[PDB]
Amino acid sequence: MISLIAALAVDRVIGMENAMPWNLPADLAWFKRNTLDKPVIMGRHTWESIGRPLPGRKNIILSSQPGTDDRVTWVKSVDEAIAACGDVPEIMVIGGGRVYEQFLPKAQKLYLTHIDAEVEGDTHFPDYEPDDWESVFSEFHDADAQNSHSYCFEILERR
Ligand SMILES: Nc1nc(=O)c2nc(CNc3ccc(C(=O)N[C@@H](CCC(=O)O)C(=O)O)cc3)cnc2[nH]1
Ligand SMILES: [Ca+2]
Ligand SMILES: [Cl-]
Ligand SMILES: [Cl-]
Ligand SMILES: [Cl-]
Repeated sequence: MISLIAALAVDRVIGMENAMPWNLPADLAWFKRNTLDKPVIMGRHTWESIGRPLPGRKNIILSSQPGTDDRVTWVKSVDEAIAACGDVPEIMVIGGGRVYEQFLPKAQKLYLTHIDAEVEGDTHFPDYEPDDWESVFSEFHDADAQNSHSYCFEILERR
């Protein structure tokens, strides 16, 4: 099964010209909880944003240009990315925009963090149809001493 995991500001904003203007360690802990010991597929801009390989996960970079880091796996097609995951119960697609757009039709599950932030977006999560998805988990949190915005965790399963 292929799953997508993303953090969405209002209007499904996922990326901006520069780093996103929030500080959400609790969302990064949720990201880690749901990706640990699973292969993760990402695009090159997300790879640069993270800075280093994500620990405890097989890091696969989908890109048309050859790779510039030996600590991860570089693939050039969606099918090569999936084959590089081997035989695993769940593949995690972690963005960004174009990578979400390519993997959404194959995905059966979405892990979404909805962030109460009004920002002008550079890239957006795909306009999925909520009629077509079933929320099986939702958990709301206010901003606090460590987290700058209110956020809601959601898991959605393809109806
Ligand atoms: N829910 C969600 N939130 C995100 O911030 C997110 N970010 C990306 C792309 N960007 C990033 C940026 C940083 C890290 C990261 O550093 N994660 C660490 C935990 C952070 C920490 O320990 O300080 C990890 O080990 O997973 C992951 C993805 C893709 N899907 C997401 N999904
Ligand atoms: Ca429900
Ligand atoms: Cl968590
Ligand atoms: Cl990307
Ligand atoms: Cl629902």
